[PDB]
Amino acid sequence: STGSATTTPIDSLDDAYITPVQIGTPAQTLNLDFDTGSSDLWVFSSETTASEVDGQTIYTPSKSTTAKLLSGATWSISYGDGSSSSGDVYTDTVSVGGLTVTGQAVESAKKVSSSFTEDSTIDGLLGLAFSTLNTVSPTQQKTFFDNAKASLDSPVFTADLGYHAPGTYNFGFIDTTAYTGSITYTAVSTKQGFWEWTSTGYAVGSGTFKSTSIDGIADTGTTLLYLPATVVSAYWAQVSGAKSSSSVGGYVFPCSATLPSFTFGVGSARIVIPGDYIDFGPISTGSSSCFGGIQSSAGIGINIFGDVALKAAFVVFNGATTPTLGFASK
Repeated sequence: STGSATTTPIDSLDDAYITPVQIGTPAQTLNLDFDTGSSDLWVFSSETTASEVDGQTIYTPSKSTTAKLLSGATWSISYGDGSSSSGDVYTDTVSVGGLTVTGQAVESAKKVSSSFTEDSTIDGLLGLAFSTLNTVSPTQQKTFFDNAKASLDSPVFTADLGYHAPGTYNFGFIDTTAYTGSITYTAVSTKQGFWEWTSTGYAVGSGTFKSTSIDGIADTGTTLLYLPATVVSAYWAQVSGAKSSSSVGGYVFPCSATLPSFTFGVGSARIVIPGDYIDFGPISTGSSSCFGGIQSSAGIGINIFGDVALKAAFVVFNGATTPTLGFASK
């Protein structure tokens, strides 16, 4: 089997991407944030505290003939941005782009933090990291991909995120028309439960490539590119007037600037992030200070190849017995 679904930016900045997901019988379609940095499929639901719902579409298990309470199971998750959610668990039929999993754990939120409530466009998350990170207790649950894997034509999924445009998540096949040149594969460590890999270096604009190992995670659920302070300083030094602002929470730059590109290495291959992808616009409405899309990972504890990086590539998440990651230009 295979599946193919379009993923759409939630706003004009590509802050996140939503993908329609069919849950239950008859189908309830919710727009979920596919997150290769976590491993829970959770949804706004008929159980979510009413004051914490503001415009989201909810899953109502009582209206699904295939829903079953997973008795005694609870979940609770905290994300890198400080947001969180928790609740109980149903199993139900879940389909993505024509690919169906029966008996998928659907984590029903009883509580969500303010960031989720305030984002009316995201009805929940669909985790695509390794199932070892799944938070369901006392019986850990598998991700949608892990459940689907044995049925897939090939044990892979691909992320093809757009810049200010829709893109695609495919399951079970590699669309050879969706990228240019060849795909370069690189080793993955699953030791922390992430799609963790080591970039071979970077360049700023038209500058020379610096060969240096940068361990980080491929994370579709993180907006920006978070890299070591040395690398980030080297980038922003090439933008007149750019500075790190503790009051704003990162690097800002004059909105009048033209940003240089940023290149990262994948083995001997190179992925170029155009300068425009690094512009996250005014820090507040009408400001002439703009927020940067490359930020320091210092104090996160891990480097994160988030959407800024991933959307510059066609990315293969190879879930074979020995997982790997592939990157191609597009």
